[PDB]
Amino acid sequence: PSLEDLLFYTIAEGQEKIPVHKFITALKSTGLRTSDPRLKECMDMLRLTLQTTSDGVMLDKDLFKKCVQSNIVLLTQAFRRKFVIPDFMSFTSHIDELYESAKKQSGGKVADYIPQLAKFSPDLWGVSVCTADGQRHSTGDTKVPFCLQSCVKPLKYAIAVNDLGTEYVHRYVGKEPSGLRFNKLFLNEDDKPHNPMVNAGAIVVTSLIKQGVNNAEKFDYVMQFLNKMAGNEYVGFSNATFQSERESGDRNFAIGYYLKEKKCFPEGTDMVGILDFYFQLCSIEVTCESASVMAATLANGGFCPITGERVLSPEAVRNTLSLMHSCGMYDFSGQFAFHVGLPAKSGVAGGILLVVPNVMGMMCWSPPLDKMGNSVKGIHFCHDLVSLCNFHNYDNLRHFAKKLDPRREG
Amino acid sequence: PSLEDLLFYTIAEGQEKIPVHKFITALKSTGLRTSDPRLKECMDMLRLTLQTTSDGVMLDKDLFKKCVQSNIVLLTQAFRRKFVIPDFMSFTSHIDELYESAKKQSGGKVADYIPQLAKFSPDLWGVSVCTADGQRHSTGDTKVPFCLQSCVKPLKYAIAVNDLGTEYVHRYVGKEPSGLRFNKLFLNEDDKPHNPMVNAGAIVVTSLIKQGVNNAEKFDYVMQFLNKMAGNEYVGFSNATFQSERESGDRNFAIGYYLKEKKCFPEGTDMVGILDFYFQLCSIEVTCESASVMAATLANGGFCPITGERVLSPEAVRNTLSLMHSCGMYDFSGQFAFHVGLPAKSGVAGGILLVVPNVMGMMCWSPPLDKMGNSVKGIHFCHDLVSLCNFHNYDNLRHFAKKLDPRREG
Amino acid sequence: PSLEDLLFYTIAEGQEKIPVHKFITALKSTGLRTSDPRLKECMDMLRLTLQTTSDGVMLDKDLFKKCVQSNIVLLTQAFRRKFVIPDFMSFTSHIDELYESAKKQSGGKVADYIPQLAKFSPDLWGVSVCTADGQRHSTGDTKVPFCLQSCVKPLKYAIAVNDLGTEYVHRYVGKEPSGLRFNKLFLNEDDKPHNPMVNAGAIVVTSLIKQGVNNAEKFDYVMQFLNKMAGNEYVGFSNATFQSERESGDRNFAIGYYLKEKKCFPEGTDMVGILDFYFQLCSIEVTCESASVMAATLANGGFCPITGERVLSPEAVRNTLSLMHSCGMYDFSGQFAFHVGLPAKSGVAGGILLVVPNVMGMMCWSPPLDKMGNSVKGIHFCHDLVSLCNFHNYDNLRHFAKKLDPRREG
Amino acid sequence: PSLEDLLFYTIAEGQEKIPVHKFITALKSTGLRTSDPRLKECMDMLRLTLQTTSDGVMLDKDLFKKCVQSNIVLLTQAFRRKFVIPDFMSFTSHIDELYESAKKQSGGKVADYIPQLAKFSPDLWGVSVCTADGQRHSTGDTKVPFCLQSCVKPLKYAIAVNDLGTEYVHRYVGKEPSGLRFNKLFLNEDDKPHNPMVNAGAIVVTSLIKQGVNNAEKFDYVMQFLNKMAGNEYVGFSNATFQSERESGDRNFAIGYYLKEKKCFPEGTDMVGILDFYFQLCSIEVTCESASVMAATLANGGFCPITGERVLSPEAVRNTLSLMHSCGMYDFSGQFAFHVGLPAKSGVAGGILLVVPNVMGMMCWSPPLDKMGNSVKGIHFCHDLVSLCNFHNYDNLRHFAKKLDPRRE
Ligand SMILES: Nc1nnc(N2CCC(Oc3nnc(NC(=O)Cc4ccccc4)s3)CC2)s1
Ligand SMILES: Nc1nnc(N2CCC(Oc3nnc(NC(=O)Cc4ccccc4)s3)CC2)s1
Repeated sequence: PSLEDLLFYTIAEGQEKIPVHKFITALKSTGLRTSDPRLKECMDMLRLTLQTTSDGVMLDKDLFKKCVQSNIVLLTQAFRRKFVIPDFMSFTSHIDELYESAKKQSGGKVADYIPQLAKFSPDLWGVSVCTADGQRHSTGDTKVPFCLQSCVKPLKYAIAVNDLGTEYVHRYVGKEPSGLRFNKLFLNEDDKPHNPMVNAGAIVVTSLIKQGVNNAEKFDYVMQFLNKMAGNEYVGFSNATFQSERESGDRNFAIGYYLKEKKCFPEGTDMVGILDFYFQLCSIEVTCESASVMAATLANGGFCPITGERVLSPEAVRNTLSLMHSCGMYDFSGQFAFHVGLPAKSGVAGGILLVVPNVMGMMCWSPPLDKMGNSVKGIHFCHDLVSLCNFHNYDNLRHFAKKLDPRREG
Repeated sequence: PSLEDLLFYTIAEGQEKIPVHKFITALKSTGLRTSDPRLKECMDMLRLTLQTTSDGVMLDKDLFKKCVQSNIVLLTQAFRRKFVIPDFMSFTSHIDELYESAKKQSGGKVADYIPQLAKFSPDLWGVSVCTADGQRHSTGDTKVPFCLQSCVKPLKYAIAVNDLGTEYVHRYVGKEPSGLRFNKLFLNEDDKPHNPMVNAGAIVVTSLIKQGVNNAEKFDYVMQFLNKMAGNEYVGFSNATFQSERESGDRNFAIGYYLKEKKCFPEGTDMVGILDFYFQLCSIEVTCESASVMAATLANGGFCPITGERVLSPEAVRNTLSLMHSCGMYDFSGQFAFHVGLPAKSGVAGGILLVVPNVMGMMCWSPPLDKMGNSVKGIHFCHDLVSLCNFHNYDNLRHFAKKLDPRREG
Repeated sequence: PSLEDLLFYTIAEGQEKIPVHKFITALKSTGLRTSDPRLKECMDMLRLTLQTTSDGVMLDKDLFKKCVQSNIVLLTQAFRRKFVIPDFMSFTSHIDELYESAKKQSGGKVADYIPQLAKFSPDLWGVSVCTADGQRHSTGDTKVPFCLQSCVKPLKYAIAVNDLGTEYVHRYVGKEPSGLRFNKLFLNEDDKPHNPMVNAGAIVVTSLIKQGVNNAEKFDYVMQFLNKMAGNEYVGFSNATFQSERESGDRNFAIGYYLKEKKCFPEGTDMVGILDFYFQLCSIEVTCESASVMAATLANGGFCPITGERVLSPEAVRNTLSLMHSCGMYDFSGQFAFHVGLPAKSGVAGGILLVVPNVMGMMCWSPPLDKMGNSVKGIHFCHDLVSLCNFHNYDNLRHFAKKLDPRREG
Repeated sequence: PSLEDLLFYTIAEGQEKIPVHKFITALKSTGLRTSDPRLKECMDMLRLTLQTTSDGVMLDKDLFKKCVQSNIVLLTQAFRRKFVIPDFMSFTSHIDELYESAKKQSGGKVADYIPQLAKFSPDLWGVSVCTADGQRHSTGDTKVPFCLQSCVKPLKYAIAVNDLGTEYVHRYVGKEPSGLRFNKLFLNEDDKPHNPMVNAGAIVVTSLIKQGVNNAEKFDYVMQFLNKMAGNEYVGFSNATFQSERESGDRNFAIGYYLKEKKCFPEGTDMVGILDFYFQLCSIEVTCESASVMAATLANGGFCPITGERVLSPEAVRNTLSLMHSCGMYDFSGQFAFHVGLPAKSGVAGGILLVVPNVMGMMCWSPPLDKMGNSVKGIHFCHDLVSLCNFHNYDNLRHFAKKLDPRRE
């Protein structure tokens, strides 16, 4: 026996030849994209032989082995239906319907407090999925850059705990939600901001990362870190939204000065620089696709699903998922956790970074917000999704009524 | 082939016939108790044939065949290492280590608010486990009765939603936590109590179950309900603590009138009578073993794991597990959700009702309370337990660092 | 010289005789009512001689002397324009203008929570004046009885401090106002109700008066006390409004139990009896005339203006006038203290008990309330009144712009 | 009759000439200082004739007439015991006892947050009085300069209402006290600061004075105003404490931006410039004497008692006294209003600006603060004073038990 050969006959079909395009679409049906980083050596070997023998590019048992031996373990888990979602093909056709039904929630208002999000059309709407195994699906305007805005907070919280530990980080930031009419206070009674998902705690968390280097290097470190979380997919930066956030951040300076007087930053902090770093981190640009991979990184215990690298310590990813659950969706956090029960974080640009732990990561984007600051179509999508699949954090994996479970077969 | 025959060879060793005790301890090693209701027909036939021929109590292939013939499916998941916890034996010696570790947290104060909770010794400490498949382990004082006190709040919430639906119930009770600065208010900003786990919201929920019958039938309806959740193990009632709870409930009467004034009960409610039914529900008695079966019922999508009947609709168990997470441990709810991340509920008698969804239910019981009203040893046990097992709601089931996973084998 | 001789010539006209009506009309022009208690002996001696000599009916110097001998000190200070308001008659024609200007404020809502306050017509409106010297004026429906409701709180506070002292009384009740979204709390941070002018503190003050006797004796004592304060003018009681206050006082029972749980009553308090005494005290009845005398008792350092008896210790009246200033007009206290600056107290029946210290006491009564619970015309009158006279607590008695000062001559 | 002659015989005492010093101590015994501005023409004429004839300094009837003719109206109310406090001589010996009783309350902590108020010794303590008629008394360390700090807030409130009116001003600042549970918020429920006496409300009121001018003239405008309130007595400015307030006002800058975010300033306001003007107004310095004249100005319906000049409209002085009563002493405002019942304002330098309407104005000064920020000795003095005299806003002027009435004989 041999694994690459047994895999050859699984796809060879009993036939003696594999047309390689038949291999490529058998591959994409896994949901894996041809461009997957864990697959490069095999596509290197495929683009090589698509030149060597332009004569009927069918692969025999020996030549197929010559391309896929290097990636055979991941190719076989893909083809022996061992990924977290075995029938990915049907699942995307449910993701499509959920996308198209949220696509008719035309209500809401595009945040216009800056001219940069004000120029974004209300008709943009994209949903991107990446599972814990790297299966990909996207639908809508999923390659348009937009800023993370307030979706950056868990990402930077993760880095801070990843680099410094839970106990150090939470001397400066609380670990609970305020209370639905305490969105107006900055501090809890330990004179600590309530949690990293609000502007007060975000400004404090920003204060802890890479102390002692300048703001240019600090930003560099976060970009390198956010690069690994998305498996080197698109991470960018909008200078335009940066300047309009620095000229308009009256409430943020208010928070900085309040935090400075009440001695909530670590020793030797330059408060006004931290606010400039903060406005920077909120105009890091993503797409629906790249950011869905970062979301899958947290769904996966801190291991990037399309590269296999350890990017965050499991302690950092649990804390962040805990704190997204409670505090992630403004005054809709409490109701969102009850009805949807998925760690999620929203942003002023209309993004929702969603995690379904041990299944998949996601990013939704439609600019128009509802009156609580959450993307209209984005929020409508996350309801239908939990309505449909037993992904609610406190669903039962065995008895779950008329819901669907994508992690099983028949 | 056929099922009773193949298992026979697994236990037979290739020997003879199986000595009946060798079958029994092989059975108990799964963690099932001989008393399991799903096993009654099989133990009835073994006690019969242990009479039919008293010389030579060993079972050949045909005699074993018709003793386990009726319960063969559950016997096979038991013997084929298919229960949710395969090595129950090693795991229980981990529960014992955790138990003996919390047993040295001698601090705290036994609630003295009535002479009935004061009558409990501080060195009582019991932990009882019930998995979603019915494997059991107990350690410590797990047969001593005590009242649920506030551990009854999610149970009646579940019953209320099970009978009435999410939409009706949450017209009278909110679904979020107060906020560590609203632990003293009764009503949230819609003049609904904040959630079913606070005394105000509990009292409101009590006003909803089985409206229109008298308090005697109402009690019967809730007790019959709790009997199915505990698979008919001990569910009792302390009249003694009841008399002390009704004479000392000034704050509850205080809550009762305020709710009446602001019309938070359903029409035709007898407020002062609803307050008696409430005091009753707080002195229903359990032991650690009986109540751990109640907790496993919620871990199990609403199916009693040791009897198999459906007791609660998945909507009832999800909502209840959502709100135990957020609002379950008094003002320690936030830290508990962050650090332990498991649905749980405490009571002033020293109970902690714990749920690890899709795995097991638990009840920890030591009377001495800490400074927030949560049992000292209970809270220490529930910290160590998540430190040890990847049970924190947001652990990753694939990458979980040096934690143990009892759901996996070698 | 001799005083009664001096006074005869002031009225005598240079003439022989003074006709008896000419004395009476000279008397009422002082503003004193002939029925004044400090005048009884003189009108007694007048009704004596209106029989002795039915044909006169003029008094010579020896006979005028025989009627005014007994009351001469008070009669001349009246006639030598030594009363606090020298030209009382012109002053009453300004009170008439103020009354007639508020009488065109037709808005507001009559409190309907009990059927007894709902039966009062919205077109009832009365203003009654009694100065620190006993000059009286009334305009409108000033002899219609109505309940004090919440106007009773200072009256009983005065009695409590009068009998027990500031230091004892204020172990149970604060001395400050809450804060304008804290109309909803019961206790301040020291577990004391905030001040005697809110229902929580009122109920507690009610617990201090005449401890150790039953509720019938306790009420009797307060009636005897309110009797001296109104100089034996009309104080009555509506059992009707009492019965609807006890059947509808859910918030007060709510407050009663909260206070009992937090141990805010004095030892040996029967909580439920205290609430019954409280409902009684709010259904004491007055008219505009009768109650304005109580207000003058507070305007006069604790001495009843129409009897001269010391009824309250000066400590009792300052405290009460202090707390009426801060806390007297529901959420309108702050606005009322700024713009009107007079110690005042309102009630849900539409009463306003007003004090201009060292000048006069008042009672306004119109049933229709504004949106904060204060009678429309009562509030409109008190604005117009302070607009007109330098009566605002922080007016200057020497430089007061274009305002009128009724205590001066020309 | 003749006004000047009638006085001559009252002090002449049956004699033919009045020794000029005998006139002088009879003058000062009313409590007037010879330095009174309303008396200048009369003292000018006295030292002139004290030169014209260095010959036996006694005054006959016709020469006395020519000295006080110009100021005779004020001299007669002084000598016919018609001032608001007739026996000023006995009363000041009550102020002295009250002073020496507060002087032994050694508790409290001198504010140390800037090295400039930390530079003040805790044993400094001074009480200065000014009546509505100009009678003066001082005792203790009453000529030591110190900054008004938060004692300036009602002064600038008054100036804003005097210049703008109650209604305009209170579109930006509330009129009630927070509530002993709202000492940490900036805004009340209408997104307006609670009242002019808190840092948030003061900062906004500061935003209303003399809009459209630069900060240099704005200061000039406020100073000219404070000079008239003190009758041109000492009003200064500490640059030293100013620089330290600009470096350490993190919480004030915190208030500035929050107010900017919530649109609580008038249009075209430069917030950060307003904050420097604010720190400027908070380190204007007074002595106990000069500022005691400011307090009497508010006691006097807006007329400076020692010059006769109208400085504030009665609308501005009433509002300022209403709000001093309610909101004037940090978290002690409630108890202070109950037990003392007098308009007052404190500052972190150890000042208490006190007003007894229609009687007198005052300034107490001892640096060490109690835990609420109010001078220890000052609060002890203001209690003792009201225990003694029926000045409590709601004492009764007719029946007041064992208290004194200095307005009586
Ligand atoms: N009308 C308005 N809206 N929002 C307003 N703000 C309120 C003041 C803010 O500064 C502070 N915020 N919370 C503070 N509270 C604490 O630190 C201790 C603490 C005590 C009790 C409970 C929770 C914590 S202090 C700025 C924004 S004011
Ligand atoms: N939405 C709603 N409106 N009204 C509601 N109430 C129901 C229950 C409430 O009980 C209490 N009232 N005041 C309390 N305050 C204290 O004990 C001391 C204290 C500590 C710290 C800071 C302030 C004060 S506790 C009464 C009103 S709930």
